[PDB]
Amino acid sequence: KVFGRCELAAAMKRHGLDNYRGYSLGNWVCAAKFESNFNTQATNRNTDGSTDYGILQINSRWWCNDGRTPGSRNLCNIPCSALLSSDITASVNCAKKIVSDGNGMNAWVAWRNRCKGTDVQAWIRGCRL
Ligand SMILES: [Cl-]
Ligand SMILES: [Cl-]
Ligand SMILES: [Cl-]
Ligand SMILES: [Cl-]
Ligand SMILES: [Cl-]
Ligand SMILES: [Cl-]
Ligand SMILES: [Cl-]
Ligand SMILES: [Cl-]
Ligand code: NA
Repeated sequence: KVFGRCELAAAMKRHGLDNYRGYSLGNWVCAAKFESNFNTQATNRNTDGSTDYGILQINSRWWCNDGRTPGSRNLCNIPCSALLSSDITASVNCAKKIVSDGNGMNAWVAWRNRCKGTDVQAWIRGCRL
């Protein structure tokens, strides 16, 4: 599923992500934009052999099981395939664990490089929320 910008903002809000760990909704929408272009089915292999999954490109090295990332963990206790669903519940619940891990949203390198410090409210501007 390819979400619309305001559609995803509303789904993220419904699943409790707005201001989660102090990160406003626009931060989450901005991160999803540059991780996946709002496509729940996005996958991207990493040089280390892990794979990133879903709207927030959650990595198999630590967070989900895909059966092919040697020495990895599954700290969200989910198959990585669950992160590709049209229903964003699994991605949101796992992102809550990731953003609580110590470095906030810097865990998402693209958030640090393309969202951090910018006018992230632009990503929810005009949306009925
Ligand atoms: Cl957009
Ligand atoms: Cl917010
Ligand atoms: Cl915002
Ligand atoms: Cl594995
Ligand atoms: Cl584990
Ligand atoms: Cl599994
Ligand atoms: Cl959803
Ligand atoms: Cl923080
Ligand atoms: Na894993």
